[PDB]
Parts: sequence; C-alpha cells; structure tokens
Amino acid sequence: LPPGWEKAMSRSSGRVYYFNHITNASQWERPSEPARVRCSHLLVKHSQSRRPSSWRQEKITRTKEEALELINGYIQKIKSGEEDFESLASQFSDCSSAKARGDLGAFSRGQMQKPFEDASFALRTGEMSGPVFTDSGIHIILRTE
Ligand SMILES: O=C1[C@@H]2C[C@@H]3C[C@H]1C[C@@](O)(C3)C2
Ligand SMILES: [Cl-]
Repeated sequence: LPPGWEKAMSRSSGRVYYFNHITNASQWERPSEPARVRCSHLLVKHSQSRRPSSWRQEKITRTKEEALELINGYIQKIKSGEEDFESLASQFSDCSSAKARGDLGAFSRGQMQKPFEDASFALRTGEMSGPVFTDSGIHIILRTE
C-alpha cells in the first residue's frame, strides 16, 4: 500500500475501506517524492489556535471540538458535490488565503508546519485530506500540483 495507508472495516456497513494516517483521508477503493507541491487549504480556527483571530472573526471562541464538527461538515459537502472546496474555502476559511480560494502556492519541505507539510506531500495530485491538526487550527488540504 502507498505511503501511510491501512485497511480498515466500516462499523456501520462492514465493508472494507482504506485509511491514511498521515492525511486522515479515507476512501472505499484500494489506494493508487517531488521537490515541491502546490496546495490549497480551508482552515477552521478555535480558541486554542496559536492566533485565535481571523478576517472572519476578531475573537475566535469556538471549541476545538466545534471546529472539528465544522471541518467534518465541510468535508461531507465537498465529497457529495453539493459544494466546491474553493467555494467553501473562500467563504469560511479562517486563513487570509481564503481570498485566493485557499491557494497557498507551491512549497518545499521545511517551510510549513509539520503535520501540514506531511499531509501535503503524502496526498496524490488532486487528492484531498481529512481533518489535519496544527497549531493554527484544523485544515482540509487539497493538493493541486
Ligand atoms: O494555517 C496555516 C498557517 C499559514 C500557512 C498555511 C497553514 C500552514 C502554515 O504552516 C502556513 C501556517
Ligand atoms: Cl501524484
């Protein structure tokens, strides 16, 4: 299996699925390094974020658990296609990159927060992460290049 993937069993349905413990991605099909990657993200901050402030909210007060619930809901909408990642990033990301549809540009290893970097470089081109935790908050990461 590709880097960081394991087999798991669905608790509701009993069907086998696959889980990546670096990106927190999960998918039903069996899963299919560069100097740099290009990613977008959607950040949901919380009261324990290193800077609990954003363009959306001068004082961010939501709990870490409430932030995770928001992230999980956004992931549901992106995967069902009801909403686009770029649309939700522009509207709801607590990062200044919201105004760029969440795009962060290209980057190398040794520039970004470690959990963010590890998830970014473990994603395949076009693939989206599950919830990724850093000192800034909780992220959904989309690798675009
Ligand atoms: O929320 C974030 C902060 C700003 C940039 C995007 C993401 C990860 C990072 O390391 C770089 C810290
Ligand atoms: Cl790839």
